[PDB]
Amino acid sequence: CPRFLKVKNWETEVVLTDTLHLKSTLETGCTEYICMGSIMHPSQHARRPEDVATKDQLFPLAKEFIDQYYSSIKRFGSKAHMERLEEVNKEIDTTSTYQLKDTELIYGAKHAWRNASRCVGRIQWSKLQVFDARDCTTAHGMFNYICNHVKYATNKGNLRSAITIFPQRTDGKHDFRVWNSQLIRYAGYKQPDGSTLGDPANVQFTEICIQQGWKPPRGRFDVLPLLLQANGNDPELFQIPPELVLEVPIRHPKFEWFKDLGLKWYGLPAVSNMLLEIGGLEFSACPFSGWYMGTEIGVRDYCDNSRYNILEEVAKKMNLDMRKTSSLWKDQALVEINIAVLYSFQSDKVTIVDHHSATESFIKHMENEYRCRGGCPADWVWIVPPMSGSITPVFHQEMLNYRLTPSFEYQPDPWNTHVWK
Amino acid sequence: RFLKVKNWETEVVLTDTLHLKSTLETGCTEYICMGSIMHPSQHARRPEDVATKDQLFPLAKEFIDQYYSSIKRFGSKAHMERLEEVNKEIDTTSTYQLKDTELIYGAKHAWRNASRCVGRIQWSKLQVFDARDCTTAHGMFNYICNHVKYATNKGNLRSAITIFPQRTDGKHDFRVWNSQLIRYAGYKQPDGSTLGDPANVQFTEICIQQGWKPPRGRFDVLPLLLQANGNDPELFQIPPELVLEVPIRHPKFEWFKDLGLKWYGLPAVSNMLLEIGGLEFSACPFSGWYMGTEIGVRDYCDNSRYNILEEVAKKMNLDMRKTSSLWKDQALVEINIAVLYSFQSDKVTIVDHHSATESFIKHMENEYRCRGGCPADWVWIVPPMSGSITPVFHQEMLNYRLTPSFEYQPDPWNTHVWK
Ligand code: HEM
Ligand code: HEM
Ligand SMILES: N=C(Nc1ccc2c(ccn2C2CCNCC2)c1)c1cccs1
Ligand SMILES: N=C(Nc1ccc2c(ccn2C2CCNCC2)c1)c1cccs1
Ligand SMILES: C[C@H](O)[C@H](O)[C@H]1CNc2nc(N)[nH]c(=O)c2N1
Ligand SMILES: C[C@H](O)[C@H](O)[C@H]1CNc2nc(N)[nH]c(=O)c2N1
Ligand SMILES: [Zn+2]
Repeated sequence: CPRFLKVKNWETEVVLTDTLHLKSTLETGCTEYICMGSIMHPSQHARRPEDVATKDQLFPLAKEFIDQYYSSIKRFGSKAHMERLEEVNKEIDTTSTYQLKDTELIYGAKHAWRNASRCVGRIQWSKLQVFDARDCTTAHGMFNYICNHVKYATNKGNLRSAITIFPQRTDGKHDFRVWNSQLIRYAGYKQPDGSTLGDPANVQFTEICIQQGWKPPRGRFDVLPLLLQANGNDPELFQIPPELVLEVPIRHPKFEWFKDLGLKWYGLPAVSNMLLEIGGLEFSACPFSGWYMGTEIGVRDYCDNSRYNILEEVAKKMNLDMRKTSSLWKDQALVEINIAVLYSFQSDKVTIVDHHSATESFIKHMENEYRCRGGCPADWVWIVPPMSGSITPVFHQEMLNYRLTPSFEYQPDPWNTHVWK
Repeated sequence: RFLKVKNWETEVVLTDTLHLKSTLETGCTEYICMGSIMHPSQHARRPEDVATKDQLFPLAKEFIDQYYSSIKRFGSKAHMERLEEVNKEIDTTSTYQLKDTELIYGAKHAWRNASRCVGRIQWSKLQVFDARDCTTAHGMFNYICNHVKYATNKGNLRSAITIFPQRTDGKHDFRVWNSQLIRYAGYKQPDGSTLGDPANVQFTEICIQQGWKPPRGRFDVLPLLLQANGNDPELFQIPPELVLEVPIRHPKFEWFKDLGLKWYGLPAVSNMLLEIGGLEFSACPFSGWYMGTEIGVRDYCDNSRYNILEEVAKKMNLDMRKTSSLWKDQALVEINIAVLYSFQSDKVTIVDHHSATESFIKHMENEYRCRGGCPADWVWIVPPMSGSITPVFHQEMLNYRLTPSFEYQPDPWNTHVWK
């Protein structure tokens, strides 16, 4: 690979020079003859519960991370650096794994976020509260840690980014897993007539919860129970205390009828099914939370045809001409729904960011990373917002996408792999 | 290996085998993705990279083979004779000439293979004008006038391409210096701002230096600047009756007409390079019709173009003090309603981004069934507004390079030695 790669911003003519791509250690999925940039889950962005490192695989992955850590604290080559290398190597030799120091765990989690090429929110990466839950042994203990996380991160609406890290993978038969895809999500219920009540995206998981014993209220916005797996055991159900679940009723500054739609959303997005990889170690349960960009709710959750799918009903109440696509009735209603989401979160003093502010901040972050770090991996397909793409600055920004470690990765859904006791 | 692409809205999975036929590079590697880079080295053609006899026969052979495979006569007597005829011609002249059937097939397939074009459901309906006998800029003017008249068709636009003589030694290139046949001038003002289209300031300055008398307005149609056989380019005025324009008005906002906006009906790209069988056609203006967002989102609302969001939101009496009011997004939709309404009212062909992306999904389905795949660049296919409420946003695409193809080339004023 060439030593310097340039990216151009076609609106400002700013040219940035990337050298950090030379440190890439993981594959993207593309080849020299095909680009897979729009594939959602290439196998290179995933981790199966089985590519558990052997001793020999683990040694160089650990050294690479330890070297990167001691380089960051300006102690590369120090006595402490060499002693830590030797301690880790002895641990891998005698136990086939090793334990991160608290300092290294925090560094690793922050950098997995810093390295997440699909995240537009990374200007915040160094402000992450890391909760060490590696002493957890039971699903009840996981519930405790998760409740404390939710309460801390919610902070009565002044949201604070946080991650809780449960024990790392050992032999693959003792995994900790949060079976939920997010800590807070709404149930979906398939009806005998083919319609769906609630959130269609969560129908499969809802059915699992019901099979495990959950009694469903069968409403439109039912918060799902936690389904928590500790030490490879069968998962167990817990209800999050409702006072810990902050929600926002959606209303519109101009349209008084918008509140009659009965819409609401939860304030805290907390992804709970990804895998955190640090120095070859695999943290299969690592729920992390930030705050929302408004389009996540107003465009995707509400307006995707496969989700709540509200464009028609909103357009009807707006008295729009819906008989031709070229009236752009869908586009008009989409904007008004996203106005409503931002207005409702701001009115209730729940942290949220609009897509103009978020992408403008991301450009500033990217430029700083190029200047201070030598680059910033970014996935244009994910960074550009799902509405009004070209009136945001990231649309015009060339980006380079590549995979650095530590990293967040996808992993198979646990019900597809779990061996029931 | 076979590669699968999934639509995450409809769960339709398609299986791509056509990518196995590409030999050109993408710019990506196993360790870096360049999918959002606008002009990687792999989508451009420099004049110095002229082909030699040695490079040209395998490229010619590949193209003849796929042509005769396409008419289901691979290995036939005609196929054998054509390969021998082409071989002798490269040998004795360092190049070869396409048959008329091959030129048409090659131009249609360059369009079919254009991974960034959402309009490709139309690919087999393309009028091909053979201009390979042209020798002078006056001849180029005539061919281009005939193209504009044919394609405009009084508003019932018809896709067309005019193909001028191929590159020989690189010192005798035919070039249209305009980026599109019809574009509006842009002028740097004393106070540092730009009048007209900022995208065309440099080309406008060259026309002025060459003697064009500028009206210094907001929507002045530029003259044609035409280069034949490597000679200095010459200026020509397209006859105004041939230039179809649309004044922009809004169906509800009667004040919108007072913005004084207009656009032209015929998008006609004239600075790309057509590559067929190793031959390079450096002047190949091609035209279709607009998707509304090209004008309403990019031309009018890019900060670096006409940049009208603030004026429109002013007339809409929107609160512009905070971005979270989405005042830009509101004005953006109303501008794009006006563009579509105005073309439709004047019976000028245009497609909205909902209809266009819907047609592209159907096109992909067609191509996967009959051809084994469809190269597509998500970054370009997804429209610049309302992305995820169009079906292509949810469609995984594979991007790969097939030939014949359209490629970028350097602007002629960076290469040209003036005699
Ligand atoms: C602080 C405020 C944050 C904002 C506004 C934000 C914004 C976003 C958005 C809008 C997406 C795309 C989500 C989608 O389309 O489904 C995303 C993706 C992502 N975020 Fe952030 N985020 C924030 C914090 C965080 C934190 C704290 C972490 C982890 C510690 C994180 C890790 C990620 C990852 C890994 C992805 C992409 C997942 C993938 O690779 O597919 N984000 N973010
Ligand atoms: C007939 C109706 C057509 C429609 C609606 C259409 C639509 C579009 C649009 C919206 C773009 C993106 C333009 C931009 O963002 O600047 C595009 C790109 C493109 N179009 Fe089509 N197009 C049509 C016909 C054609 C024809 C007839 C040709 C050539 C014979 C063609 C060749 C191309 C190419 C090569 C590109 C991509 C340029 C690149 O590779 O960077 N299109 N098209
Ligand atoms: N603002 C956010 N939103 C968001 C929502 C869902 C997300 C992500 C990253 C992955 N996911 C899921 C993964 C499964 N597929 C759907 C997307 C980010 C954040 C969540 C956590 C910190 S910030
Ligand atoms: N509907 C169209 N629109 C359009 C506009 C500009 C285009 C293209 C393809 C390349 N260009 C230019 C190339 C220089 N860089 C800016 C884009 C297509 C069409 C033009 C011709 C047939 S259809
Ligand atoms: C097929 C395509 O990759 C897919 O729809 C992607 C597009 N970009 C995205 N971008 C974000 N931020 N989130 C998404 O879920 C998607 N989906
Ligand atoms: C940096 C990025 O590639 C650039 O802004 C692209 C994005 N997608 C695009 N898509 C289309 N159709 N046309 C464009 O000019 C662009 N520009
Ligand atoms: Zn790629």
